[PDB]
Amino acid sequence: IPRIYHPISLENQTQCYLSEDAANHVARVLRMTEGEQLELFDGSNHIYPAKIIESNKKSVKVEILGRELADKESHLKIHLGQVIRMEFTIQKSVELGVNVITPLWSERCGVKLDAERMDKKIQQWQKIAIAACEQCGRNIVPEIRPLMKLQDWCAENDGALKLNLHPRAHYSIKTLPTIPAGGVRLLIGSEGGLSAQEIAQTEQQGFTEILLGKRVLRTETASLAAISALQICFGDLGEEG
Repeated sequence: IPRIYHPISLENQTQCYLSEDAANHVARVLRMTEGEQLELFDGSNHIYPAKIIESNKKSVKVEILGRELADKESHLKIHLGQVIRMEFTIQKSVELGVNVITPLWSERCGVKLDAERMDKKIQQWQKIAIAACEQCGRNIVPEIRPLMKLQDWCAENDGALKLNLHPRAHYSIKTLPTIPAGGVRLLIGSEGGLSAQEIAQTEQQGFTEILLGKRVLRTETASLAAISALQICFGDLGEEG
């Protein structure tokens, strides 16, 4: 029943040793034994029905029984730019189908820009994302990118529609006129808001400002609600049976 991520391609493999986190989780946490089934996935959008052939201390060996395409991705591409707890945002954004997450520093965020410190957390956040995919069934694991400043993230250009929340905005997520090939780049800023220079940058970069209701939302809520709103309007959440 349990889904286990594997960090190396399983194409053409008939057996393998699970990763450290998986081996420890399978044999020590869950205390699973020889013969029991697992469902492995390697980030290629395929799943691999498997069985435990060895459940030891420090290692769990499995055999691979097959390889099947199992796409649980949205057709909308969402790239979340999220100003810096973020564990909940990462987990829920992955369940909700986000493809890429870039953690950001901003001028008024309240945290000192620290590249090294952020890099360690991101390692742990990548593991939160892996576990979210094991849980929710996604067979492609989103990337948690290196910490960036908000102004530099805003200047990246990869065909995506740039969005940010602002009370002056006309459009809502529902009334967005155009969703381009490259999907959406959603900026969620911190409680401190944007500096004057960052505002001018969003303007300079052609961001489309959006409303998200009459109530004041905490950061976590605003990101999950906007993601849900994108997915129901232009993604797989709104699709019928």
